[PDB]
Amino acid sequence: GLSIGIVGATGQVGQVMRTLLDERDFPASAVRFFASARSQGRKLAFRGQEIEVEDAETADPSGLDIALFSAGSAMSKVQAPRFAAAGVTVIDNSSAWRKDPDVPLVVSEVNFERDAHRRPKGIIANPNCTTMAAMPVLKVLHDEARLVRLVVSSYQAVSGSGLAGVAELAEQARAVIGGAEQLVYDGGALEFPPPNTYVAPIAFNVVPLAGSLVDDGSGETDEDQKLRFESRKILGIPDLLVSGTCVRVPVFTGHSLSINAEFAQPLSPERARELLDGATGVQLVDVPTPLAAAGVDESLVGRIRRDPGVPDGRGLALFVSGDNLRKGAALNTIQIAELLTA
Amino acid sequence: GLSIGIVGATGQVGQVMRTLLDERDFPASAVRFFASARSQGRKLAFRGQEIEVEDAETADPSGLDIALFSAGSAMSKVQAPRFAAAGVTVIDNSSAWRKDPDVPLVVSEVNFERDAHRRPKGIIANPNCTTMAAMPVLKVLHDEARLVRLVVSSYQAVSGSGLAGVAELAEQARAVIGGAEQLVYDGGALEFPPPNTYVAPIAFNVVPLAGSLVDDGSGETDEDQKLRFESRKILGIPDLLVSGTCVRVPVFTGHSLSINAEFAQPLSPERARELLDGATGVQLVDVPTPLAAAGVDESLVGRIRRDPGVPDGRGLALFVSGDNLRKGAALNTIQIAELLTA
Repeated sequence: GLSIGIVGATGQVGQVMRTLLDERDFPASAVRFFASARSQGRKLAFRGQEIEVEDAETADPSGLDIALFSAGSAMSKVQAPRFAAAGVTVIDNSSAWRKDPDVPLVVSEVNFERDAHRRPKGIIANPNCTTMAAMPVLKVLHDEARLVRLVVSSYQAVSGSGLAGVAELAEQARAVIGGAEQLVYDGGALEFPPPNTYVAPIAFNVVPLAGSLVDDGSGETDEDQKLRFESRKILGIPDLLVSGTCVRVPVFTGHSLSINAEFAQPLSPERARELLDGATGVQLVDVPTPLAAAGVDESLVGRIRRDPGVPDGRGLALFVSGDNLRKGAALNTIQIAELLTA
Repeated sequence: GLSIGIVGATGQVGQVMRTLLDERDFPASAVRFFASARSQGRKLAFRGQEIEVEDAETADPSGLDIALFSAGSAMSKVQAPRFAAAGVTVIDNSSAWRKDPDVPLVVSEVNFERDAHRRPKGIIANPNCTTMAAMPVLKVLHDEARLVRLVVSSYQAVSGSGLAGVAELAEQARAVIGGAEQLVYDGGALEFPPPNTYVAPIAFNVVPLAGSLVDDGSGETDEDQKLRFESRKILGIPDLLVSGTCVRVPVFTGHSLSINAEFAQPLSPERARELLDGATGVQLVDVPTPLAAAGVDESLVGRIRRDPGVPDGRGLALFVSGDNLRKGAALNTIQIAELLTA
């Protein structure tokens, strides 16, 4: 019955959107693909036929029920309203609409019922991938005990930066692997291909800098701040206290978060495990890892401990890993599309 | 004038001890090396001559002024008292003596003057490498504002596990690098050499598990707990609140820490930078990385921000990287030896 479009169909997220529409048997009677000029004209196979890659800027959106955007914020600022004007419900995987009070910022199993129905601009915004990984986990704990403060340190995979991050990690690793053991005694022993995407080499390194420094005197990047703004909007906690540090690691796909979460009443590790074991979009594991998360749908959560720095057992430390291309981007937009058409 | 010994001279830390004794022109008129049977007999070059590798268990310690141990805790429990009995001041890089109230646990520029002189057992304990990286930084901030709570998430290099960790990371990376991009869509796409040292693959992964689970019902590992016990003893803050999560990353050498530190009075990022820029054993940088830290002596510190989850500007978030074989192990023992013989 449904007509679906994918805007930005050739990028990594677009590819995963395509794979998931197919794998999840999304009941779309028509599927359309869009990219930008010079990518358009080409056809891409989808379930037994070849689909034209149309021009997102100039193609006619009429007829589409839902469009999944993963084409950057610039494209979204212009095209999402154009599509919505043509009657299309837009689900946007970009930062363009996230701060707009008339655009719900939705994690499918968290705040769909609460926020998704109120969309006067015809747009639903897809959350930041790093934040998204934590949301199915934190929602469950919040409902139980009321979340009041987060400390977060992330371990972010390079596919977060698109193909460019993947290529930068791969080319560096390939160039230096031959002399790798020398890095044990001298981090400058080898010749790394010059970094381009990242501020330092990423292979065999960690880089505590993701994004642009916000012009607010804070020293925080926009990615650091997304953890604050988006957790607040998604969980419906306008005054949530959040301190996040986004750190890039040499992992291809799978973002991880070391989370110290404080609640308004005591919440034990045993009780947190009991609640998360049940939970939608969550899998309880002893040691979450991004390799285990990459290619699967659920947020992996474990290493749940009391944080003694919070009085009276109101604080936990826990670790989460999640696929940043799947739940972190493509999958969530599709789950929203599923709930919209249930 | 001085007579120095190195017990465990053939391991990674022993190698760095040897390199540094040479590079730092340590005024030892005699240098002796020790390992265990089957490593002994061999000679190792040191500054213009070849030194016999003696048997740590059966050799006679008499004559040595100082012995630097990096031979594990089991060996230390027995041999450190034997050496101390023979009049040797023992500086031990192991966990054996760290919890002993009659053994100072010393970071050279932090608590040497305060604690080192009181050593009734003839032993000074070298701190955990992960904790050690943070100590020259936190001491300076503590002196200014009084440190009261830490949250810590680490990014720990594999040389922390000796040659075995280095080899496990190298062999895995070499085996899978050919098909690496497949990990973007499926973390289980490739055949990793089976892990042995770590609970999961380490190449292109992160593994939130370092050490043995403590039999105290906490869910914490012994490495997680070292951040609590050792920070308390080193900084002289018996009731310091600490929550740490130790996470292994695919880095050869260089441990990193994302630290959220709370003080008893307001401490601004600007003021923290002013204090650390001066500081002994510290280098202020925009983006600390373990590749930059590996092969150098100072703790690299930056990304200093206010943590808004702490009222009234009493909380910071900051990031530290430090070489775990140098300051984290070998260098600190040598700096203590230097201060003992100044």
